[PDB]
Amino acid sequence: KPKLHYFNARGRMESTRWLLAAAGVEFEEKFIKSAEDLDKLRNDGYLMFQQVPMVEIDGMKLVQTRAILNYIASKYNLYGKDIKERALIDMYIEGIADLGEMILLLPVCPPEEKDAKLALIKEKIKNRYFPAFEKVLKSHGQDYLVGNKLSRADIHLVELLYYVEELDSSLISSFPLLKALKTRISNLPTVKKFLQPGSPRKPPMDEKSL
Amino acid sequence: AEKPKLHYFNARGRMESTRWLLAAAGVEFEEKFIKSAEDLDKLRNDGYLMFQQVPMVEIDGMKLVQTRAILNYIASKYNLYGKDIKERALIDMYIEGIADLGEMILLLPKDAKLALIKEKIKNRYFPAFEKVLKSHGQDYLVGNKLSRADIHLVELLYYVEELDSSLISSFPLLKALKTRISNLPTVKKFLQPGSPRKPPM
Repeated sequence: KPKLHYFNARGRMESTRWLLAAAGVEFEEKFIKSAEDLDKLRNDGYLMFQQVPMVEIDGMKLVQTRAILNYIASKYNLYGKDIKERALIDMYIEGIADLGEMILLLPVCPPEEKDAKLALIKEKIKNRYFPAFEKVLKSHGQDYLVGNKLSRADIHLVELLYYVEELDSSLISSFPLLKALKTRISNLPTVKKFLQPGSPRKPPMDEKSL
Repeated sequence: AEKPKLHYFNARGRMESTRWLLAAAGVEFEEKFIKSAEDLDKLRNDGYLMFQQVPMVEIDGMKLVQTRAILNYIASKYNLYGKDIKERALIDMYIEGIADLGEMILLLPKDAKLALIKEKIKNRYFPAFEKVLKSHGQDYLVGNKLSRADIHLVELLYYVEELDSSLISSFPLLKALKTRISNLPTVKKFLQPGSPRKPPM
């Protein structure tokens, strides 16, 4: 059972929780509560770079979000079937991670910059990223982003749709195929269970958790 | 067949890691340099940039954007991405740490930021890779075989030297890796003048 080392928050660990849940993989989380508990991990040599996310899986102590995700995606066959399919997936999810990164860092923006930053996020959502993924879906007409089969690209994108909805439920309104992808993936058995109350899914980051 | 075409600007930027990787693999490539804001807009309106950005690389019938999608495909095609899923995890863990440090350096272009770059090099990143090389005592970071981790790290070793030549001095195995990799024939060519390798900006 994979053991997830982070703090009790979405942060850089949430996308891993989503991906494991969608693959129907149960995991334990060992929450950090203190600088004390983080230094315990560092001193015990558990963090190659002195950083979390860290995941204990299959004998390894994997740090770096993208090392974790790439490994979970291959293990459970959500990475496509060849390196040309992995290149489409990689191009998609790196666009997603670029937008996700902007959203993840909004609350820590300097207060005088937050209005512009959020404005920018919305402009790129509407003009850059959502048209890109809508055009992909319109291009093959299939139910999945790559290979007409479920992959990490669908999981990562739908996860981001939920965060855009939290920011502005109007932004997806002009994108019908993204809408239909959000509902179809949400109603996959493992994803629907993860979205239901009492799962490991984490809330938005309020102030005290901040 | 057609050799890959790199669409970027005439600078290191986010394309240099791809220049190093193709060259160390011994793959010849062309560069179509973006010289104006009008050149970027033509690539957009032609539909060549999924997210309207460069780096973009035309290879094997695709126009791949995002540095990491490009690198992942090239590393796999030319057998520089480990032999199994577990070796990939080690490589990925290593190279993403290198990316984190490379990212700070790439965006320096201050004294406050550079002072922090230097401290994290001496006490976080350089010890981490030295530990990996001491742990197994082999010539390459992963699997006792040249991999993209070695290429990406040694390229960064070069940029750290540009910033402060003393930062490597307490790390002998990083020094040795730098020498061995730089002496591989494809990398030694790429390091010689007149290669696509790009100067500091």
